[PDB]
Amino acid sequence: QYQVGPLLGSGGFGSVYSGIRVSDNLPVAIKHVEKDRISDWGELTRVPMEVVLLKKVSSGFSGVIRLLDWFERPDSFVLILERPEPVQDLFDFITERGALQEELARSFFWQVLEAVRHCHNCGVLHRDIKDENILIDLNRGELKLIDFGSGALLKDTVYTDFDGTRVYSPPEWIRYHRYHGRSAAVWSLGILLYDMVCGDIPFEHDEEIIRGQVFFRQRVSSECQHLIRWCLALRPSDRPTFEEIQNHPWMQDVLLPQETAEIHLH
Ligand SMILES: O=C1N/C(=N/c2ccccc2Cl)S/C1=C\c1ccc(O)c([N+](=O)[O-])c1
Repeated sequence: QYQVGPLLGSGGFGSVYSGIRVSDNLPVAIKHVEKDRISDWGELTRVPMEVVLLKKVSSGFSGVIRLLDWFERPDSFVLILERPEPVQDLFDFITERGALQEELARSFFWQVLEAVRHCHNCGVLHRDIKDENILIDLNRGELKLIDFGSGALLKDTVYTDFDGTRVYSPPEWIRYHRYHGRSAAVWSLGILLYDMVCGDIPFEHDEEIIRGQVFFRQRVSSECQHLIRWCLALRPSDRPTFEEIQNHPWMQDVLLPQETAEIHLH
């Protein structure tokens, strides 16, 4: 069914390879996850939650990665995922190009917000929003959310489990090992937006996160700084909602994805 290509990445959430669907030469990604590292299971048969979550967000909307198929092996699960070509993740993009212009960051952040709003609307919490988990369709200027391997079903009660990225985690998790989905998601969005406009994350140590003092190492507008400091409110209830973020003055007059490519990506 699939012609396997080179390894696109390896880590805690498995190994991911480049692939070709022999049927129509469709570009795909082949993700392998060891069953022994899957703590969360669900159904709709017994599959990892990642498969469950991915099928809930599966749609015609292109802000979230698409699950094409999956397979069960004796000791692993194999995910066949959408693969844009060419593509580059936000981490490598910022790593090679540095801090993004606010016009480009606005377009990107907007697309991320629309994707996470989609997940939440579908009952899914991603729980690992970051530059590494965002793909860029370089031709269409469209962003895609990837890696749902640390995500859970969205709920209104407290989460006592977390296995996402620590430097993107909120101060309520660091201290109390407790967080609520939406507020915690907004925090990671604040970390992400800072990362976009400054070229790196604001906090590296637990002590910095608890304190939540944001220092700008780059020239950033007052409105962007405001939105960032707002998302990074210590008290979760002082954090904006997704509506309040997208009605923020800095989020005004966003570029269409195709405009974003012709100006910034070509
Ligand atoms: O849903 C997903 N979870 C992922 N996790 C990983 C992320 C980094 C390294 C290894 C793994 Cl398994 S990758 C992934 C989807 C992708 C789909 C297409 C694609 O080109 C890529 N990519 O380039 O890494 C990734």
